Amino acid sequence: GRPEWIWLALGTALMGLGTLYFLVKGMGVSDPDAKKFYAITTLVPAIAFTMYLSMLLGYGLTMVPFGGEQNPIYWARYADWLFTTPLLLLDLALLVDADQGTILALVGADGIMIGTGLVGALTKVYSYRFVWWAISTAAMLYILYVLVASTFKVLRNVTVVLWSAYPVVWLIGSEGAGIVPLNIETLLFMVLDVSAKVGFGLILLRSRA
Amino acid sequence: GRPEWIWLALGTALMGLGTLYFLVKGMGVSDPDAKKFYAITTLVPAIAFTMYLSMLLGYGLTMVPFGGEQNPIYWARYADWLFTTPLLLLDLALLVDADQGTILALVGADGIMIGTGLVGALTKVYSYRFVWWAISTAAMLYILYVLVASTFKVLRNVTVVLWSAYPVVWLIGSEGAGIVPLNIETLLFMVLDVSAKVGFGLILLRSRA
Amino acid sequence: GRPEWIWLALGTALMGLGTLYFLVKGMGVSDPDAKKFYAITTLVPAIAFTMYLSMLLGYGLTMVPFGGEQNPIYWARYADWLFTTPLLLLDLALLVDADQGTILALVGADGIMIGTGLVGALTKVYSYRFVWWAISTAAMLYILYVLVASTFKVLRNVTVVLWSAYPVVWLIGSEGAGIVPLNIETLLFMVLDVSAKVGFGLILLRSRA
Ligand SMILES: *C/C=C(C)/C=C/C=C(C)/C=C/C1=C(C)CCCC1(C)C
Ligand SMILES: *C/C=C(C)/C=C/C=C(C)/C=C/C1=C(C)CCCC1(C)C
Ligand SMILES: *C/C=C(C)/C=C/C=C(C)/C=C/C1=C(C)CCCC1(C)C
Repeated sequence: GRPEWIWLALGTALMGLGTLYFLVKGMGVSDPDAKKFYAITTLVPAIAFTMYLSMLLGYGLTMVPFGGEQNPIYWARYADWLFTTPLLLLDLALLVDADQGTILALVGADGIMIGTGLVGALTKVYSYRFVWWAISTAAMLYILYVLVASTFKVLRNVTVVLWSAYPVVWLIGSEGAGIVPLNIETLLFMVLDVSAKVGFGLILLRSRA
Repeated sequence: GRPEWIWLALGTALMGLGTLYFLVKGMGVSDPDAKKFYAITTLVPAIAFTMYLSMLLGYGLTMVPFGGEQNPIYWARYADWLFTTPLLLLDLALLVDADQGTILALVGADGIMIGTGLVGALTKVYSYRFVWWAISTAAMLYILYVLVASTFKVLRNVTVVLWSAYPVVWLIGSEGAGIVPLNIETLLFMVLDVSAKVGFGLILLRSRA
Repeated sequence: GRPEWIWLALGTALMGLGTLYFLVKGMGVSDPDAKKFYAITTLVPAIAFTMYLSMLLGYGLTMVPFGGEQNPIYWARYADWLFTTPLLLLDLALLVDADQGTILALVGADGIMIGTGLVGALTKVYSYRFVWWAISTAAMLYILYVLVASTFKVLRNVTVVLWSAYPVVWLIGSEGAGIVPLNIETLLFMVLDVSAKVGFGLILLRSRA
């Protein structure tokens, strides 16, 4: 029915497959710390899966009215990003043994970043959508700012490159500028999410970090 | 007005009475740890009380449309379950001195379980309600999976038997199959909640755990 | 358009200015603990800023119907209070090195307090609004109940006097009794918020606590 349904079904299946591979490999962990990284890495695609399923089936999509049109917004992404992004940041934070001040700041910065994105996504006044997009980007640069060693650096670097693509997709997407159709927007985000999560997941859990 | 109002008023009063008994008995605690268990055990019926009051009075109930009918759904239960279930799991987790990996996994598993229940409760497509019910049940079996010693075992066992009744109520309830009228569904859930919370509460706080 | 817009623009700017002053002064912190207090103190006006911006522009305001009228409610305040109040309580809690039982209880008490305020704010049955206001006040007295030493005492005392003004504003405001117009209500709350946050912020971060 919806042309981006295939990307949605394809994200759901891939988040589904990542959760499981990780649940199974996670059996044989006595290490308190590896338990921490295994819990986080698996939870991320797990919550991700559920939200991809929500979007795939009509739940997780609304028509936000702006520009003289009702616009299809997939709100369910922010409900996923709300929990997964702080946890990915928790893997990195934990990985390099960061302090409370930093992890909290990182996680707090994360909250407002995804928190302003939702508002930008839901704002009925076209112009303002971009004001909120801006506050979100600034929170991101703060996180990228604040952001064993070898595997951390490779992960810190994967994070940086992948996350920075999100605001651009939002900006050019059907969410911002409206030049990129929802299709490829759902496709691009599906590629970002399975990498930032499953790719990130593998790199990490497969490592000796 | 609503026939299950009595169960709602009866749940509110009982959650009300459990919160208080616990607040008062909680006075005389110097123990850092007993403080932890006292804070959790009291918070649970406390948040519970507020949500029973919300449902009792019209707030906390919506008409979800499916099956060619508008259906009365008590969304307020998921707003309560969202916070109380992870805390009950926190009593057990803390009780047996579980690791970060486990408690997080438990709490993360909990979130999606109640998180998928809400979506199942709110899904307008009858068929899908059960797809989400299924993902929720699987998260539960994961928790029951992962799930001093004497009092833990009695508590672990109370949890297991009580929580497993919830999906069945949802499934046969006015939320799922629609064979059990809302009345007895509100009644059964009122009995599950006052046990999983007040009963659990007593067993625990009354113990030497 | 809205007469309280100036208070909203004036709160946004002031929360904006507090966040920044704190972000900049927060550069030169090697102390794990000062990092904790710097992360919290800055996050508070930061989340505050975003919610003042939300209210300033139409997002963050709804017409709740009661009394035979549709009433302008600024729901966005509860979305801010939800996160900032537990963090202000975290500064104090951390400041005096409180236990897990206490901080959790404090934070849990906080949640229901702001959590009942939102419901009171959203209740369509005029009479009930006050029932929920009451449960919220009781949670507050519980927090004020539970509530280096010199700077803690000055902060504990600032908290107490400022927070106690909130329920009265709500009660006499356009949210409760409806005797105080939204204008001065937005003005009074703007003064409470910039003090409880920026004032509190300065007192604390400027100190040797
Ligand atoms: C698994 C998903 C991840 C890591 C998602 C990350 C999303 C972002 C970093 C989004 C950022 C945005 C902005 C900076 C501006 C507003 C729009 C957003 C939410 C797309
Ligand atoms: C105090 C309340 C407690 C402990 C409530 C527990 C509720 C559950 C374990 C619910 C489980 C459900 C499913 C497994 C499937 C979807 C429907 C639910 C939410 C009833
Ligand atoms: C930065 C904001 C702060 C510290 C806000 C605090 C707000 C309160 C303490 C509000 C309390 C309320 C009641 C006790 C009853 C219901 C209405 C409220 C939410 C205004």
